[PDB]
Amino acid sequence: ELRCQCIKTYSKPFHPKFIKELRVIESGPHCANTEIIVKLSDGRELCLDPKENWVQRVVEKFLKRAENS
Repeated sequence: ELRCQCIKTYSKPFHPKFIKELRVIESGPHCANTEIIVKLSDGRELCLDPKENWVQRVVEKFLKRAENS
């Protein structure tokens, strides 16, 4: 069981295209709260907090449209 990889998420907002890899983690017994995860192209790793409207909007601005997943 892998608990939330980020005890403290990103509260400050930031532009999404900088993120080179935006992958979110689902919730379960390991962690009831959902946790987002991104990897800035500069070589940084910051988990986002879905409590804000910018983190959920940033995820849609990056994962917008539906392809096949």
